[PDB]
Amino acid sequence: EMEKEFEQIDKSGSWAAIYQDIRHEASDFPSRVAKLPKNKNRNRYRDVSPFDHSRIKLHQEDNDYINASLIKMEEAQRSYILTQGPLPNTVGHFWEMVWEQKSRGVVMLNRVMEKGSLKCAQYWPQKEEKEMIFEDTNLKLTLISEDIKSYYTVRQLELENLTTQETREILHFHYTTWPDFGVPESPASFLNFLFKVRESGSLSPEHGPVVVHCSAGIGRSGTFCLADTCLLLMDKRKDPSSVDIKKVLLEMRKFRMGLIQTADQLRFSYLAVIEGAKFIM
Ligand SMILES: CNCc1cccc(Cl)c1
Repeated sequence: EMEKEFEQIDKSGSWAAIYQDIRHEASDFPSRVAKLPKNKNRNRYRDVSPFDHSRIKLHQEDNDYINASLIKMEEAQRSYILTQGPLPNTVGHFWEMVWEQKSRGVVMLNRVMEKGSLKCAQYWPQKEEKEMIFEDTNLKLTLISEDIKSYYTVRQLELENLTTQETREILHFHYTTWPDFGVPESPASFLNFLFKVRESGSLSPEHGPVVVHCSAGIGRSGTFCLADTCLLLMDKRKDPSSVDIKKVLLEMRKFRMGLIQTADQLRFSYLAVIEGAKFIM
């Protein structure tokens, strides 16, 4: 059981060591499309690339590339698209992907500015009466409503395909209180946020996969889909303590490199799952 595994690693301070075994065991697949010179300005970080086998393809004949990966967790019946925070030049591609994949929710785990630098383009409207038009992908985005709470904001957005005049409602779940350095002290507000995303229907199989991002789409984004998947597995299995968080992480790393960036994020993931396990129990 992971509660006991937690105490062992914690009392022995072995988090950096566990984390290095995961780094060592992790899959390595080609990412040739990401490294093409025509895609250099579609990547926020030169060392964070989608694998060719799991990459999301845009339906535009010109250049189908976006820094985004489909993570398919077969046993849990959960899919996620993990992507980087959009760049000034990829905001149109981002919304095209949301449209093409029939996503119902976008989960954002960063602030636009952190540590005095921009981590993400402002890719949604700030006011009802000032909609955004993405001329390159022929989409219009309107803010419908905004519910600001202490730890997160939920926004209802309307996405309109200007080509076909179809409209969809998108929910934007913005976790606003992840600290600039390290991880939250307590996983309580992160769990509350994760249960709010679940309650919306955004993670349900009747929609396309949820889009999850932070700045690179590997660290905080990783923690989100690791916690969700592990809790769902502990609710599906005969024996919930058969769920090994290290195994689940390695399965997710087949689909996108580098998920969980630090030993601190790994510790936090255990804590979130343990406490989320305490919940529902
Ligand atoms: C939802 N996962 C928590 C858990 C742990 C152990 C047993 C059950 Cl039914 C659920």
